[PDB]
Amino acid sequence: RINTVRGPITISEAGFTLTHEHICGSSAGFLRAWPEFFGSRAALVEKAVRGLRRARAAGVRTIVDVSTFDIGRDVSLLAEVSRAADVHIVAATGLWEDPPLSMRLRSVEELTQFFLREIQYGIEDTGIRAGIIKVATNGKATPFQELVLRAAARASLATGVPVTTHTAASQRDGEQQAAIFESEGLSPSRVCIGHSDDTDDLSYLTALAARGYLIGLDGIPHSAIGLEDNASASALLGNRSWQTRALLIKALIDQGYMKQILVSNDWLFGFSSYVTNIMDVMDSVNPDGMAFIPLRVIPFLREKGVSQETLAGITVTNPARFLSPTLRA
Amino acid sequence: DRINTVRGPITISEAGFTLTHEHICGSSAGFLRAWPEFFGSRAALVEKAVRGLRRARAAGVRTIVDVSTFDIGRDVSLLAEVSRAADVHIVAATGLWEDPPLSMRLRSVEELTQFFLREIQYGIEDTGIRAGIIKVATNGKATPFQELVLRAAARASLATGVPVTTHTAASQRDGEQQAAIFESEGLSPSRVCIGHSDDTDDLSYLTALAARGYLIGLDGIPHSAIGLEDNASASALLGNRSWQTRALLIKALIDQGYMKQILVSNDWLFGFSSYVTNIMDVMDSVNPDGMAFIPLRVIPFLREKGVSQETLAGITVTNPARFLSPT
Ligand SMILES: [Zn+2]
Ligand SMILES: [Zn+2]
Ligand SMILES: [Zn+2]
Ligand SMILES: [Zn+2]
Ligand SMILES: [Zn+2]
Repeated sequence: RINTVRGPITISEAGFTLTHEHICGSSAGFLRAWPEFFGSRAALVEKAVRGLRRARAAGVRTIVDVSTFDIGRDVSLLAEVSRAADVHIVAATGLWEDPPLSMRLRSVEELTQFFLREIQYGIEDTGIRAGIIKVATNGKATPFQELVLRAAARASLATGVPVTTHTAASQRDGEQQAAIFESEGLSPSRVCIGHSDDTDDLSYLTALAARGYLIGLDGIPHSAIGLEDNASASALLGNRSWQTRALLIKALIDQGYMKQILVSNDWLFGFSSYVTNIMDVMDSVNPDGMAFIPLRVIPFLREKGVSQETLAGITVTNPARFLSPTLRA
Repeated sequence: DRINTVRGPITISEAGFTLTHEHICGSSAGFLRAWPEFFGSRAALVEKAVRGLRRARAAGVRTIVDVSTFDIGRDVSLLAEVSRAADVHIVAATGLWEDPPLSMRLRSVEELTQFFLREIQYGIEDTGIRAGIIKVATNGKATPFQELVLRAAARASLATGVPVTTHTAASQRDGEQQAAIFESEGLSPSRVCIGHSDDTDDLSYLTALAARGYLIGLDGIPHSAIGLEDNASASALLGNRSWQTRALLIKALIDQGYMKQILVSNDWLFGFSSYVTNIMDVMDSVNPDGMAFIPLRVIPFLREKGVSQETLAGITVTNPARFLSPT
């Protein structure tokens, strides 16, 4: 079994799983302190329920919400939307790139305890346990990010839960990350190196994949084509097309790495940790939201000659093996 | 007529002896809820703070102003609980301090104004508890975002009458830049307390600010790492000036004619996660009296220097009431 925001589910009930998504990309405490930023808490809920229902109609059964503490994860929000949409949501622990002082001053042992708490005991006072550990680098790891990476490995080794990562793909961050994880004795098959579709460097991806890493091609609909006059949207989403990102999926399949691929949208229904209009801009580019993978990417790859079975492997089996907790150390 | 507290509105006269710069818990947004075991447990933090506030109350404190912002991890439901159980009024704060997350740092002056106004006029989170003060911060020259926060604070104060209180690097004379920015928004100096002003010995800095009508926050009196010289992290944070040195600035400002503009406090806390792990224990080892330090230690030390009880009642009762009463 895998832990979700509504309790444990069996591996087979996870079905078509999006491995890197967010209900709401925010900051710790922010959604409760200033819900009017999002219209209201009720408006965000409804928005997210409609978006998940759209993904569900397109075949999605589970999403992994990789929002950490410092992404302003609100597991009570996740539970409410999961119940109303009847889509499974796996919650995350870990730290992303905006830790407050109370986190940044912590030792590797302290961070370890924090992640274990969220995995073994629960998040806040909800009883909801995390099913994945999320970490981040944006180039060379800061000394604090290193501690975060080792604490994550240590927590993964003790619990069986997988690790997923945020990278600056163009800086090949995956290489440093792997080296740190391997230094802690963590198996590559329990690690997804994320935002790997942000780069066209196939030889970086294939080398990681040959090592047993999972390759997170998780931002397929991220693109500022048509929004070139909007510098903030362009900076965030990139000027590479969704088609270009999607052809990475095909390229890895073609080089023999199907079993190392994970795909997602990296979408959200609210977004406060960037410029004020950004969610509206993103919505105008990709109204399908989280349904983009099933409605757009799958048809595109099928007509390129990727089989239905290969795609079910990537979207159902590959996530099931990743999320299934392995034996404790 | 009325000051907002975590238990609702009170009249001015109910405030009594007020500590104007305190914290129940120095932390970070969301942290107390996500990792209460950092503090032993939520229950232990509660019990610690209630005992500490009861001790201050027995020493004569009737109100504290908890200047913990959102990014100090202010938990108003915690403030409410400890206030109720210690029968000490607590005034809560809006504003922002030096550790805003991205969701705050990306906001415009207009957005931030709307946030501070919400916490004052509507309530904090979903609790209906309204802030009675706005807290801001610089540590030397203001960053561009800190300039926005200063301006939004002035605008929020101008709309509501609630006062503004500040964190400074006093030795970089931050109060001058803070004052410059506030006055460019049309804020009256009498609505502003320039805090951590006991961190400097430059009396001419303080008296020039006080001569323009600013309140002077001598708010860290018991902060001292005297006897803790082998502890780099405590020394860096608490400094090596004695409490008596800090308290003597209270007297120096009385002697210079500024008794009506002095605000005194401990800047104490009952939990502390936003620094090194041991720090609350280290701080408790040097000031076991906690928030009772002003009434039990500073008041008698000033009385023996020849400060009258009348002057002390003015500083600890009259000044905070005039400062907190909305205009
Ligand atoms: Zn990311
Ligand atoms: Zn993401
Ligand atoms: Zn195929
Ligand atoms: Zn301060
Ligand atoms: Zn303080």
